[PDB]
Amino acid sequence: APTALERVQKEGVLRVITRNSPATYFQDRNGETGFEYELAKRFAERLGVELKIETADNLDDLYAQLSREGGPALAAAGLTPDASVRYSHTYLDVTPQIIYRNGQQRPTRPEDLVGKRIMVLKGSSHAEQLAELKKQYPELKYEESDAVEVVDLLRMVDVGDIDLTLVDSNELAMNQVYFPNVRVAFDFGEARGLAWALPGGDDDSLMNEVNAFLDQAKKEGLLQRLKDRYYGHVDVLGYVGAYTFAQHLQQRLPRYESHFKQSGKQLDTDWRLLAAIGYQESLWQPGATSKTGVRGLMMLTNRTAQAMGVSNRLDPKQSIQGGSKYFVQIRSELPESIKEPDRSWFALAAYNIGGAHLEDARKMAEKEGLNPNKWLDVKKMLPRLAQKQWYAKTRYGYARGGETVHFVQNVRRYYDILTWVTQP
Ligand SMILES: CC(C)[C@H](N)C(=O)O
Repeated sequence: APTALERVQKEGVLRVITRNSPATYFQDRNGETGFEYELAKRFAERLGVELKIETADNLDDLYAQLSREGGPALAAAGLTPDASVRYSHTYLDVTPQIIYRNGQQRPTRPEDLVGKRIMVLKGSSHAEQLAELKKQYPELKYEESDAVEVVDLLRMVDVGDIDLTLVDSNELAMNQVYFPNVRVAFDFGEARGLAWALPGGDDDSLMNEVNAFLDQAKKEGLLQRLKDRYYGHVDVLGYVGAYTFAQHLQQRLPRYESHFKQSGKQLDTDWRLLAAIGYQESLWQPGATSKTGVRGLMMLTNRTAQAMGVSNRLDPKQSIQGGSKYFVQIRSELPESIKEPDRSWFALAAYNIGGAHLEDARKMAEKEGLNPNKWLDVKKMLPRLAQKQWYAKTRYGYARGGETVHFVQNVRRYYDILTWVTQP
């Protein structure tokens, strides 16, 4: 008579069903990832079992697998919370948002959905929301598809195939950086928690382990660290900066993508990181120049150019080649036991602020009894290079070490964003 929990533990596998969606589960360079994947993999680790993911064709399929004997133990799928289905405690507050196309008539309230072409996923809480609206306004028309994901409905608004969709704010935020013409019209409802779904029944053995995991996850910052990483683009970049990234990805990157990729091949370095640097430096503009005679797409000094054999810094190919050689060389000089990924984040700090001021920040880390080989500690020190109190105590004095923390954070975020929609 094994409980749900004992079943898992005896099989030594946790089978989780999810959506095929950026917001939940997909693959990158290093394998499986995504918010729900990472969250569910820490749950399987907690239980001491192997995670096995299944994906459903659509939401009705996903809820049908859960009600099957022998099916998945739980669904982790950005689900908005029937004896056939039980929900965990909620783990993230998301708001349903009506999405429209920039430059078209912004709907401001529910009645404005009438006369608009509107599609949502079949079997979704979105479709239920609309079903309730239609009882009030019979003239409301909307279509449901079970052949599409949410990212695909956002693309339909983006390219103009539909006027409107309804989507959770965390999904909007994640994908706002890819669709330059989608905008939030308004919030169709207030924030509400997402929850994992479990098979119905009277056995609360796994449900209680799920809820203790989510409790822990909130306690330690795990949910918020995952949310900032995948869903945090608008909070960190601003709304305008996130959609502007979409513009520049669609209209600028294609002119340089192959340059970036050749460099990556040449230097055995992920090309999306190199493109991320270019984005943070110039917004992928070959002509950009600064005050201090640093220029071109990657922002190279004349020395760097000379050292790197770059004739013309206004040539993008050239600037990318030398910028990317220079990043990789900086990264190579760092002390050998500093490992990836920190190795790369230190290299990004150095690219921006230069080896000297970095060294001072690492020394300051050590004098504070923090670790100078630990990125997070050195990060804590860098902003101090701009505070008088602390740059007084440094060999090379004042530097814009707050800008440097922003540069590393953004490059990391841009790199993520490019990774999730491009090939290695
Ligand atoms: C899955 C998504 C579309 C939404 N949260 C829902 O539960 O239907």
